[PDB]
Amino acid sequence: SKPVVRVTQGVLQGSWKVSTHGRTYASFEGVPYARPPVGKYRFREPQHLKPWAGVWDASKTLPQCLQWDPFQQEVSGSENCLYINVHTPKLSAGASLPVVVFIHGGAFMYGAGSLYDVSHLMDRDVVAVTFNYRLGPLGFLSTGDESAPGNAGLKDQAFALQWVKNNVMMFGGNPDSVTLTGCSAGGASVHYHYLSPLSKGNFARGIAFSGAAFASWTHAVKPLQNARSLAAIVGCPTGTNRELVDCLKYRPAEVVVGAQIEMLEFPYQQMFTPFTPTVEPQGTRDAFLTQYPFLVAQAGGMHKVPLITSVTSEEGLYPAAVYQKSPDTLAYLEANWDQLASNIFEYNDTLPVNQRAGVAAKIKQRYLGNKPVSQETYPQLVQALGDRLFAVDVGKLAQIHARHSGQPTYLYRYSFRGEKSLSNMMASNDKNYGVSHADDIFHIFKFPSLSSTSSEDVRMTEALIDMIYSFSTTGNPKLTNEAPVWTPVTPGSAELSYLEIASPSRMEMKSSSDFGHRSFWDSLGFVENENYRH
Ligand SMILES: *[C@@H]1O[C@H](CO)[C@@H](O[C@@H]2O[C@H](CO)[C@@H](O[C@@H]3O[C@H](CO)[C@@H](O)[C@H](O[C@H]4O[C@H](CO)[C@@H](O)[C@H](O)[C@@H]4O[C@H]4O[C@H](CO)[C@@H](O)[C@H](O)[C@@H]4O)[C@@H]3O)[C@H](O)[C@H]2NC(C)=O)[C@H](O)[C@H]1NC(C)=O
Repeated sequence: SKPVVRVTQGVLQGSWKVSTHGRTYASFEGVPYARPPVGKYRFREPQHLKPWAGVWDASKTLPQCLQWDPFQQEVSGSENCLYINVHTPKLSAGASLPVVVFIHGGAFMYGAGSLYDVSHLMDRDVVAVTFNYRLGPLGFLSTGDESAPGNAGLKDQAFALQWVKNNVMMFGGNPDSVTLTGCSAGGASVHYHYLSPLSKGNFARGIAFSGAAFASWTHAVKPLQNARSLAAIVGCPTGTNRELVDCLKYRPAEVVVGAQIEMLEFPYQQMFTPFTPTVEPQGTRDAFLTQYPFLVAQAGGMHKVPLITSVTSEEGLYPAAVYQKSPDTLAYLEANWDQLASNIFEYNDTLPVNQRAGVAAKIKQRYLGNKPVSQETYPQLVQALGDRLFAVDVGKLAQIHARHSGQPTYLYRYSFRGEKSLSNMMASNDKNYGVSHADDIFHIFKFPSLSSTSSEDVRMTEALIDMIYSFSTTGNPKLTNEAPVWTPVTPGSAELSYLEIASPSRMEMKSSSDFGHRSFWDSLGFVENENYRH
């Protein structure tokens, strides 16, 4: 007899699944949490879902949000994609389990909640929650005015957190013990939820894996320039912002999503998108965010709940791993370094054009010693990209939360290299380039063909899940009993305490005065964070 739950909008029938270690759990997939954002509701904030008649089939995951998938080089999914997936080993309203919510990555351009299998997590007494939010121009169009204020896809997320608060009890989750977690755009997304009034009081604690809302690729400074370009590529007449959004509302969703890749200086190898979170205009009704993330954070405006944030030793394998796919790509980066530095390091909009030559030469000086880009300099290219894109702003996230929150704030550096890496998928080889962006996450979740059953990988899976469970219950994150105590970041210290996770059996407390080599990246004159003005 298949598992059944009533939620606010009606009755769900799910499936019975098995955890990694042979335990039964209830799985409810393809649960709608919002009206389909279709027709006049393309680009608009999520609308309330009208209750459904009869029993809704929650046995299968439903379509991912319509997206440019750069790995498959196609448009895939559907406009009808606002689906949540809820997994419980205790299907009982009185179970009151910690709730682990996961916001997927994909640079706000691609991905899906349904790619992340919760088999490992279901060997613990938590409810796991994955979900879809609108992506690319569908999720993040902005004309910088009431026509398209921006952040639709973050409003989808907030709406999903609101849905979890109102409905997770029926799956045996404690709404008052939600652990909000995410990776890449999802980690940035967790940080965005700390900053927004919309998500205040809707999570007890956070984990931002390899992502912060302070990172340039997570934030659009010139949305109206992006919207006009998209509209022009698609043959929409330029005139009023009203006419622009109206023409985009009536073009096929597939034409609007696919067109983004044809924009001028579109991210090299399509690993990021200009359709990202932005600052919504002043006086926007129920805005997600009306001020630049750094100014909200430094005013102490982040929600006062604990935080784990984290990076891997070779973060830059996103995107640098895709550079190994074609053997011509490193030679192309060498030949065109001066034009493409502002691209791959994502300061297209936050540095004057006349300053690009200068900054390009400083980056090549600092990390490559001015050597040509090649297989020999690949590791330094990876460190450079990982520092700029992920590690620096993860360090600022940890420090600024530790500084303002009055709450335990933890940092980890993951340097365990297991059987498999995300580099395998992105490079299409089995070469070891170190520990990629998301190689820790691929131990918590099963991602298609990036799951291992080696003894050492299985132990890391247990350790990282013990980190989430211990953080969600006691509040003191602990991977193993033998590990030295994980110390929080000291409020107001120039020094950042982090757990260095070399392996499941080897981790110790370390310290950086210059996390991600911030002193270098802060000195290049990017109009970001400490240097931001209107
Ligand atoms: C990265 O940063 C760089 C540096 O700022 C950005 O580069 C700017 O890119 C924009 C285009 O996105 C470009 O703007 C064009 O400038 C020209 C000035 O000579 C204009 O001719 C051109 O106008 C057309 O396009 C507009 C929309 O982009 C329309 O609103 C306008 O009506 C024009 O439309 C005509 O032409 C189109 C085809 O182009 C046609 O289909 C229409 O029907 C119509 O006939 C733009 O305004 C800037 O010049 C660039 N600046 C520099 C210095 O290079 C870049 O956009 C950023 N990229 C990302 C991804 O963020």
